[PDB]
Amino acid sequence: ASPFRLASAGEISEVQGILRTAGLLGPEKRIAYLGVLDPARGAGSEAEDRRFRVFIHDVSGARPQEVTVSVTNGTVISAVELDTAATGELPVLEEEFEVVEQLLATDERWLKALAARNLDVSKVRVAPLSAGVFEYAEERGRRILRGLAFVQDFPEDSAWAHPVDGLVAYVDVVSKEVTRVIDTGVFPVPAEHGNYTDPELTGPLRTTQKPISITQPEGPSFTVTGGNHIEWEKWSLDVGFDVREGVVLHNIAFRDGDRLRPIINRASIAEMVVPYGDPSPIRSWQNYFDTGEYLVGQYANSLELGCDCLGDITYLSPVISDAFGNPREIRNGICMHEEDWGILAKHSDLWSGINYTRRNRRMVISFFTTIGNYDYGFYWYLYLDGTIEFEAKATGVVFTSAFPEGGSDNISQLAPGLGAPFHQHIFSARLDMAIDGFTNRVEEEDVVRQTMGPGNERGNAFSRKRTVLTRESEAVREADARTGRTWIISNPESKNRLNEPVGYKLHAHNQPTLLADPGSSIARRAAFATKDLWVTRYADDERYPTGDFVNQHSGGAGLPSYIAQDRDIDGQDIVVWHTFGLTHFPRVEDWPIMPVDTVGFKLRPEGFFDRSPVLDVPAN
Amino acid sequence: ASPFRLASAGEISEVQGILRTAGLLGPEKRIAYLGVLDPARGAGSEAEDRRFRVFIHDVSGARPQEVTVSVTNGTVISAVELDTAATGELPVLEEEFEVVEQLLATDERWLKALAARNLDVSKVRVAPLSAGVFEYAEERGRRILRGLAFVQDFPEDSAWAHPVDGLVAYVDVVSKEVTRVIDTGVFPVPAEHGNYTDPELTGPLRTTQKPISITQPEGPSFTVTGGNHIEWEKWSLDVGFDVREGVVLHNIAFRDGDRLRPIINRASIAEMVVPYGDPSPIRSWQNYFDTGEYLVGQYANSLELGCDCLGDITYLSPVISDAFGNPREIRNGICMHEEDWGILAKHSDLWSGINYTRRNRRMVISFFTTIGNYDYGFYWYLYLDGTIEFEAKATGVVFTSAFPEGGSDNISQLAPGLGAPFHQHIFSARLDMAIDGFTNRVEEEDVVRQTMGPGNERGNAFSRKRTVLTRESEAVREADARTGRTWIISNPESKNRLNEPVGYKLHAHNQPTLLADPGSSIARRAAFATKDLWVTRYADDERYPTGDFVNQHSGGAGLPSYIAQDRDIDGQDIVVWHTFGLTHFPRVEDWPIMPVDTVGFKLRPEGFFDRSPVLDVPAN
Ligand SMILES: [Cu+2]
Ligand SMILES: [Cu+2]
Ligand code: NA
Ligand code: NA
Repeated sequence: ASPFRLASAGEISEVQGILRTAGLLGPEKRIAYLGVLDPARGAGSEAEDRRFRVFIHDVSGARPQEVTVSVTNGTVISAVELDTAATGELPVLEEEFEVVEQLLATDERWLKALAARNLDVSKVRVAPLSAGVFEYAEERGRRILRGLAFVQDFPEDSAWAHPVDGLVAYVDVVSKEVTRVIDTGVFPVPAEHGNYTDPELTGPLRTTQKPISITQPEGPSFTVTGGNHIEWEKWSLDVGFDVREGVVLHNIAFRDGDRLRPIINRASIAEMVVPYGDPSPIRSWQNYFDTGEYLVGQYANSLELGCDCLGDITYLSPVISDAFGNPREIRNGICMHEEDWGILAKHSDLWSGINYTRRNRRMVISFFTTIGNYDYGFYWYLYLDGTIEFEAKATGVVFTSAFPEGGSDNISQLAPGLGAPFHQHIFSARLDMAIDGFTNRVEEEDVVRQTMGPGNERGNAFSRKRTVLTRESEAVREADARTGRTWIISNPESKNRLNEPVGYKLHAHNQPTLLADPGSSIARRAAFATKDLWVTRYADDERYPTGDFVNQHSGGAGLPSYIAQDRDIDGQDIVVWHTFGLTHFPRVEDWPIMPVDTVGFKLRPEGFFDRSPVLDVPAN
Repeated sequence: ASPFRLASAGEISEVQGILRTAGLLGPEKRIAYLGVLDPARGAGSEAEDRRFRVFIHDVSGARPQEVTVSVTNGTVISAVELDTAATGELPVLEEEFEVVEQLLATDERWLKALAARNLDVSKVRVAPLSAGVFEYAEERGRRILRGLAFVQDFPEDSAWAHPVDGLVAYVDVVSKEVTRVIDTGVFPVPAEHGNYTDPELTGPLRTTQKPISITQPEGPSFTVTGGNHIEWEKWSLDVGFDVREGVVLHNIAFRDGDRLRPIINRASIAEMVVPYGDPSPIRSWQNYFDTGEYLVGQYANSLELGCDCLGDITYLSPVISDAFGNPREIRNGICMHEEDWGILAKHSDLWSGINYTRRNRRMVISFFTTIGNYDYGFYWYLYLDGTIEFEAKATGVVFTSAFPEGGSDNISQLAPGLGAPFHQHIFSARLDMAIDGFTNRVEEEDVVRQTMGPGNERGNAFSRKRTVLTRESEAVREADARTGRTWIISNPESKNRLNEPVGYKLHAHNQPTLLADPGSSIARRAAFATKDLWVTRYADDERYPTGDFVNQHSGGAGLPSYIAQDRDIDGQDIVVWHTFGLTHFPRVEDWPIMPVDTVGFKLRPEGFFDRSPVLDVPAN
């Protein structure tokens, strides 16, 4: 019944049928993206209309299309031909990944480079990586992938332990031609294996860990209705899934007494970029847009009970489309459970004699994706006290290179001859805010130090200041950890009982933003990553901080173009875009498989409630 | 057996007997501090010699003494008379706190002030607070507490809801004299109650929370031997307890194959200061040194199973001395347990076909203390992957004032007429480092941005730089979150298999440091709090960043005086002092009892191991 329900297999089958009969899904066609559209802004919107947006690739070389279809009515709403030299290429297709290694295997330049290194071509794996936009004029308007080589000594070997440095190839995956093979010189291929299940490397497994049993004898405290609507400890929300963004949270609201109060209309990780900082021409082009170029939802893992998700787990199994429009279920792709979270509030009062302790809990919604060597967990947390938090967990295998004999300023050494280039992992959270409704504004809050003097004779005073961001041209902000900078999203038309506007405070981790030179290709294409906070006026078609078609787009799309409209954001329907990331100088302990590291952000109530919202939590 | 064992009731009783026999503990004497001294440097040294340090107060006004006793040999090692106007007063005695309200109840100036406000003296509670050092020359050499008043409407009422603003009194607790009563004018006493167990305020309690059961069917994975020696998942350490510092961790080491490798010799929270930022003369003197002035271990809570500590809990019950030298047990004062901690490492490899997931866990050592309205939890965590982390949890009831009718730049409004002054909670962690032994150095690591140009033609490269801190005069450092600044503690004489020095990296939260004007009394007394990181050469008598005697002590002791020695710290026995804290602008949601907020730091291995140290964790 809900317009925010997960897409079903039947809906995807109907989209396939509509496209086929319209002549848009012949045998040369591939679906590169398919997803449901959110309802347009309408508090009186009643008529059910489920619409899907589709990107259609053509393997014969014809122009791709963007298509919108109504599943409810069985109609094509619009279909537009794309000029990819102008607006960007379509996301990378899973089936194009295999093409790179196969094409190189019969290319004479590639074979000569391998023969010089005495490598068997049947043992050489090629990582197919996005191309970006650099100096090669012949690439404009063509779908290019670049390939880096790794040796697999046997079928179960970790090829990441054996990079083939000094070699890179560029491939046109539509015309199926190898455009360039660059061989800058022979580097020894690192010889140690990195097989983390080999007993020779692990040694004897520990026998010291005793079980931790986490159970809910009465079942969980949350309810799931209509497939994806969650109610838990005054929270209300809908859990969506999109093949590009992954888990999306809709309609986050909090039931305060008799009233359901909105907080966030839509929360997602709208882009994720992994830029590499090695100036070698073998890798200086390397930048993954995992969300925009690869689509993180389509590589979501099936999560196994007792290993990936521990406790009383409720699973969702989202459905996506394959390249031909058939539905594909991601079994157990989303874990939902509640977790104990220590002490919530505690006080032992001498004067009253009352001893008071209460425990905290959080609701966890998570999924895990795998893109080549890296694995990322995406965690959303809801706490009893109104806090909302996101956490990304990075693990997997680090991307490797040779370690040059005379050291390096841009690569760390992991093992003899084995390097790991410096890189970042930078996320963009898109928060379509709805603090008590859609009339919102953002204030920047800094600590203010005060000088000893009149009115501050002991030199102890300190204060704070708030600056309203009133237009998009002034809403591109930088962190300042030294002054305790945070941002408050408030509703100027909704006051608490003290006659102050209700609000929520965003607490950032204040990690470094994009390090690349401001003139670089990556700084132009990932402009969102150069600043910590952006605020835009809501618009239906401003979905991603990098634009709709990220692959091989020349730059400037997304947030810089949106902000240029300079719209009023002072008491309006606004969107907060928060950049946050990890700067990774790999350490020896990251090899041969990396222990999890984390980064995130949180939002806490700031005068949203009239007092603590957890006074009604029992002692239990 | 072990020289690091917890003090026993018998040892404390024996110290009492030795002091009495020596003529140092007659009826006029009180023990203000008693604690065990750590062994001096020297592997083995005196086979068994348990020494105790005692601060002895005299209620008749005679000079106090610092005494060191050998309980093993039954001897006083040294006893020195203290000149407190020079070197500082002893810590506040529990029995002195109750003196203040009783003395004020018979003072005509106090009674006149309450009569002007129509307040019944029998309902007025007085919070007795440390005095600091300000402009009052008569206080030099005297033990002073300052009192702020709160109304308690009935015996179970939360007095914190009803501050009596405009009124403060100063009390000499030895001579039992009220030195000054200051009345700057009548403020309305806020009338709303703050009784968080009153059903009128809580509403009906939630019935929605289903139980979470955490059990360990085979018991915990750690062993406790010798009373306080812990072995867990390759970690080895001793859990100490000191009445001033609270939980102290000794001899933190990691079993790497056959070798027990030291990491940290001694870790503690060696001071904590809570400065208030309200320039009202009623509160502009207000600064708590909870560790140095009050002694946080003295006020440790007894922790209740299932409420405070959940799971399979092992308790320690440390013994402290009362003011007369009798042993007092803090029953269940320390909780120890292991916790599941999510995914440790995970990778699904396309080329090898191997899917791999492992789970993390942490060992938790915690205690909670209550000082007046505030309650603080101290948590130490050890993780499977070698990470060490500390977390402070702040809760309790915020300190209140009137909210002035025209508003305030230094006070938040919590309820009608009720304010909460701005303040900070700042901690100093003292880490006596021993990375693979005692020859250590500290490097400051910054990210380095690189300009597009020759050798970086695409403008993507970035790097890092490390700067060795070689002498104490250059080892007073500030955070820089924008450049990703961290500090590495390494052993230049112990190399990993890649011939790089082993190390650990300190990751700070980069919160603001002390905000007070640098000329203020609090900036001089809490100089440690003005900088994020200090490194000193180890010395036996350099224990606290504020010196031995903090109460009513001006500047002149502590870290600024230690650093002046300008000792060599490049490959020497060194101590890291890290300042970290919360800046608290109270919100409505903090009232009437505050949900937990947190701050901390962590240390992660940085080439300490030759590869990931958790390859031998089983799948389960
Ligand atoms: Cu990384
Ligand atoms: Cu506070
Ligand atoms: Na909005
Ligand atoms: Na040391």
